[PDB]
Amino acid sequence: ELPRNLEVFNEACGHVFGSSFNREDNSVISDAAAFLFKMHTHSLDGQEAKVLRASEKKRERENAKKSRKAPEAGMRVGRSLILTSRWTEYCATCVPALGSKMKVIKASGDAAMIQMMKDHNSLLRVCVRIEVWKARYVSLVALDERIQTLEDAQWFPYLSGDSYRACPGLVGGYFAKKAAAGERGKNYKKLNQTAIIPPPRFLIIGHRLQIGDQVTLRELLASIAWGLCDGVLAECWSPSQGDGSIGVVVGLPLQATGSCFLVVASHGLSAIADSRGNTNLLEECIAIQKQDGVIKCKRSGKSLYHCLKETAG
Amino acid sequence: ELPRNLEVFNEACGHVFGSSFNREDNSVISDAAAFLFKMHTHSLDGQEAKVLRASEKKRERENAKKSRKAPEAGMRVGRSLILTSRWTEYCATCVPALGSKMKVIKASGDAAMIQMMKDHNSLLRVCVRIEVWKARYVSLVALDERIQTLEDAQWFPYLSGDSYRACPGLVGGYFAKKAAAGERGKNYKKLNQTAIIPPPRFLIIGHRLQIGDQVTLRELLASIAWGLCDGVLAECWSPSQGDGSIGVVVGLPLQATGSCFLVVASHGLSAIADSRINLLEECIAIQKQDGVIKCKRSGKSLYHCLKETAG
Amino acid sequence: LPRNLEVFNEACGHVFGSSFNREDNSVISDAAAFLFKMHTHSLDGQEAKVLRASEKKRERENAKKSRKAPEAGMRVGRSLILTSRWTEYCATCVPALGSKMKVIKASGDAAMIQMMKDHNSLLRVCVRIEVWKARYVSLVALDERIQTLEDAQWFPYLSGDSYRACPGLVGGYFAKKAAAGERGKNYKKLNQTAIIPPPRFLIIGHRLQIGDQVTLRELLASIAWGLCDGVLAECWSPSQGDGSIGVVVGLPLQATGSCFLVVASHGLSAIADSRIEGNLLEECIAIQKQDGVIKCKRSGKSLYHCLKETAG
Amino acid sequence: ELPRNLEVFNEACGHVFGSSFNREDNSVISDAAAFLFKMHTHSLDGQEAKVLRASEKKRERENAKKSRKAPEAGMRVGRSLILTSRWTEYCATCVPALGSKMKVIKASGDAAMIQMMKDHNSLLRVCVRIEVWKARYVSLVALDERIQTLEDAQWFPYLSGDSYRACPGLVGGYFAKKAAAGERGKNYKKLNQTAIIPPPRFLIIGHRLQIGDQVTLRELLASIAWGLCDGVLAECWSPSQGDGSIGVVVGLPLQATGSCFLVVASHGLSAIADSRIEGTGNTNLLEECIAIQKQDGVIKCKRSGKSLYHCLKETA
DNA sequence: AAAAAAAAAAAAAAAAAAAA
DNA sequence: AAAAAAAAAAAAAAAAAA
Repeated sequence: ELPRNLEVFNEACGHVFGSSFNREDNSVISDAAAFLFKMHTHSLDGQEAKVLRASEKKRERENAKKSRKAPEAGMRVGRSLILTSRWTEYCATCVPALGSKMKVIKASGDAAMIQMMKDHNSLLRVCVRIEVWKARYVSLVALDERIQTLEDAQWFPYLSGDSYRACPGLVGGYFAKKAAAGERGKNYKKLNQTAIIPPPRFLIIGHRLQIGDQVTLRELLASIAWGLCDGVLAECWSPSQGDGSIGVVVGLPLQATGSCFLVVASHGLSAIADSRGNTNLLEECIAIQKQDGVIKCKRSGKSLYHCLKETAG
Repeated sequence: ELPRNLEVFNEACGHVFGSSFNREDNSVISDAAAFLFKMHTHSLDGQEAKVLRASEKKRERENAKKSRKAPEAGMRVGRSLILTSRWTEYCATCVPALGSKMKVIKASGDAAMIQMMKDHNSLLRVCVRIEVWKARYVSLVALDERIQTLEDAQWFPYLSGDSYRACPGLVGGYFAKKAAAGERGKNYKKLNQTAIIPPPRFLIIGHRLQIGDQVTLRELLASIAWGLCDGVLAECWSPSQGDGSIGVVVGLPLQATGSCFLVVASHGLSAIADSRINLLEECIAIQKQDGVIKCKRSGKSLYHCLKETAG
Repeated sequence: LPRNLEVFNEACGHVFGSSFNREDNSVISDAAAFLFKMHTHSLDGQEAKVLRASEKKRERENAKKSRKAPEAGMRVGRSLILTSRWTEYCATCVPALGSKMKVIKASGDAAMIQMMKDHNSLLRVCVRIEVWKARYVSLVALDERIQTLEDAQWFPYLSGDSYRACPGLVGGYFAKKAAAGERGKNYKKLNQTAIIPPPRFLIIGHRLQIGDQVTLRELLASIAWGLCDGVLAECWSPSQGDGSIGVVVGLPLQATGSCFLVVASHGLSAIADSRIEGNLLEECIAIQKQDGVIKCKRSGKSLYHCLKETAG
Repeated sequence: ELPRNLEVFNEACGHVFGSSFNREDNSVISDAAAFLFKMHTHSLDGQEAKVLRASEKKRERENAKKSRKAPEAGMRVGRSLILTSRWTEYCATCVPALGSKMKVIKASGDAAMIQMMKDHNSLLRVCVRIEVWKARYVSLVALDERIQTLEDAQWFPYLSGDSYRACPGLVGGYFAKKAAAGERGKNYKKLNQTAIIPPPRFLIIGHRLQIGDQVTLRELLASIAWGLCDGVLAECWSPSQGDGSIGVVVGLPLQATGSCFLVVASHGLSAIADSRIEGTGNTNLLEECIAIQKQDGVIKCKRSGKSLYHCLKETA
């Protein structure tokens, strides 16, 4: 009925949170996904330490983490999630042992082990996507102090190393900065900061975001952009005739590509980083694909977070 | 009627330095503050050894410090401070034992011990504020060699770990950099290199800095900024009749809003450094007796401005 | 004509019959590419590159070897048709896979040595033609590998054989590696903008010169590429009704270029350019004309964008 | 008679190059030092391969290196250096095995092994210094294409990873770039680009560069600066009364102390990486000074405003 | 505000520790 | 000048690699 990824995510969430997992709230799904991701990187207290090439301080931190008691059952997580007594069984069963690699499992040849590893990787990917989406949603109302210049804002979102490894094409941060600065291999992916990510309640059902869906302005905006993208993207929403909290998606932005403006030095010339302004820099236009067709909407010239705050005024 | 914070420091300084402690000389107050800070941090000779996890060299240094003869009455600390015979009693009775933690003091329930611990903590905060002000004052005429590039200049003042542990919001340095390069949370504080610190002679008596109070140019400049800040801040000081190295404050700069107005390039649009928006035309907001005014930046560091205007 | 061009002309004739037009850039480029593939044993039914090939590479080489070879009359490009003689040529002139000049020299066979030298010259000519075609293509559509000036510095990006044949002109990954290798007498500096006559001029030894009828795109490709400065367009003047034909009025200098930086040291201030001391869009290029060198102000836009705007 | 480092370098060069090692030429000493460095890093053909964490291409390259025959006795290196028949014995004896670490040897406790490891470390450092000096000397007459902007020139000289590991305080390149960009630990060292490196003929003798020494202009300049440094440094040379090709050193430049023209942002203002440049002035830039310590005393010499390489070319 | 908690008597170059 | 060597055929998601 559903692909492997969504099926495994639903199974894991149901097993670990029992009946307390709501399937129609973005925050609850996000909390469940974040908790599950924590459960799969060997980061929770009482899990195997990371000491392969750990510095003395890292050795101490990992030893302290290992010594500390693991989370107990019946524990409240997030706002409306309560662990079930059988979460330990799922953790012991479906969680690969620390250091597990696909090469070793394939050499062993165990079909069950291979399937469990595939499910683990798929759940990692789905939870990383949900966590990036929730990061976008948070940035729509609460600015991050770390981001202070376009040079820093270029690497948003800031996420842990395992998050970068799972989805290098979507997750930025320190690891993405190092990868971009270092040698670029065959597996290098450029940080597609504004990739489309369906909301949590759709990302676990497979219903791809599209026109006609009934969604809130904040959730749609965090899906298609983040806190510091231009406010013109707000045009992609239309309030409904009812309460107005949940509207309808009318159109989605289109990703422009190409058209480099560099001019390499030759015959005694000097390089030009950008050939280009004020009039076009301010107004500008963005291509929004609607049901009727593509429309060029002039950019509002302001941050999305500022636009949302002003509208809330 | 001074707050307990300043009362504790005044009493300690009196007990430790007799009449030699002048409450009107900034250098003397600073020397006494540093002395009290090193005493209450267990760094004076003959004090307990920091050998909880000391390395070989650090273990040897701590053992030598413990073995070394402790300071005696009549010792000269600075230029115009002399220890008294009561300093030994003050250290024995007021300084908490090495490694003492407020958890154990609260668990014991002794009200006197809790009061002593609170007094020690407040005294450390006061002495750290005074030390930060002294670092700002010194850097107005002689810059730290560790400051070579904007990255290094972003972390002034460079004070030891204990100082940062006392007032995280003011002291920069290696520990501030480490905290910056580590985890962040509610308990995390931001280094405010230009947070207003009243001068020592004004700090220990509770007098807040305000327009119209007699101060020196260096005093105000260190009390509102440091050596490498834009020279425009010098406008906050105006000499009196005949100057005489003493003037008056005419304003106090306002702080910058932390709101970020960036708009990152996306979907083909062009990135904007400031949605609201020349470099030498920027203005600072000064709160004067009348109201807020805008003063154009000078473009030169206070250190260089003082060097050039010295003669 | 020099043997370097004579070998290419003879091979092209023997392979393509009379269909090999010698006055069209596209036809010559297609023929050169086909000959380069033939002499690299990259065609169907040719040898297999299995010295150290990995499992998948080994399998693909085996499949290519087993795959049927091209037959006479095959249509290559748009206006080139193979001749039955080509096989014989491919049987004789093409060196066996893995043959090294050391073994040929040790053998002492004069015929084999001459064949190897002819093969090397043919490879050099084919690589030059491929570089010109790459510039021509880049003049309309840009490769995505070039996003920053650092990546643009190594254009064109060609295989290792291309760099080996003509290290002076070809760049790519192998040129990047050689830059980090070491410096010596054999070391040749990359010249991204060397004057290469169009294929219709190269195979006949028609060195580009002022007064030669050439298309604007032809001249731009032969003396520049897509991302160069648009001011180079000053070197071409149209004719009656243009009609994609004009004339060369001048050529840019060979563009040696020296670095005039002065890095800060011992407290002195860094200088980004020694000459400028005492404006970014005011820079000018030197063009040698029939009369003398002239300074032409830069346009500030890449040649690609200039051409795109001119088209529409 | 001489420190440990110079003694071990002389011993190694004498053992490896026999009597063909000319002790009074810069180029010959540089070639010998570079060859010793390559031998001691296990990069000569016929030495252990580096495969601990090697990528497939690196594995192939190292396997090819291992398979190839090692250099034979009498092979010509550089210009006037010929290997002796006993170089293989020295390479096998004095070169620590690939992956050798000082911790393992210290745990073993073998005095001979510890001494050999210390000698290898010292020779690595001396050869790195010689090769850095030679890179400078080459930059005085042959520009580098890699250096197109001040950002790139900030990392000169470029050298291999082991070269950076041996002498982080002088060697730049990719590895210094990575260290600076990444976390800065307790062992981090800034690139002292223009440190004073006595010529290789003195660097192997211990005669520190100082006033009164007879040296060429090119060698002295490469010792106290590199290709793109300011031209005023040429004032540190005084042509002799004879031919004038080879002169004497009068004074050495002093690493400036006091230039802190930064202006950090505060109260909404913006940082200034350098006051003079942002001042939009040229008068100061043409009237700078450099503090040359001479025999009589310190002197302030006005900067010539042109690259050292260009000044050398124009003089010739 | 309450809580929690490394050659300018004392800040470059070379050495022993650590390790394109 | 020589030697040494979703615009029949260019993003998103999956199985390979990590």
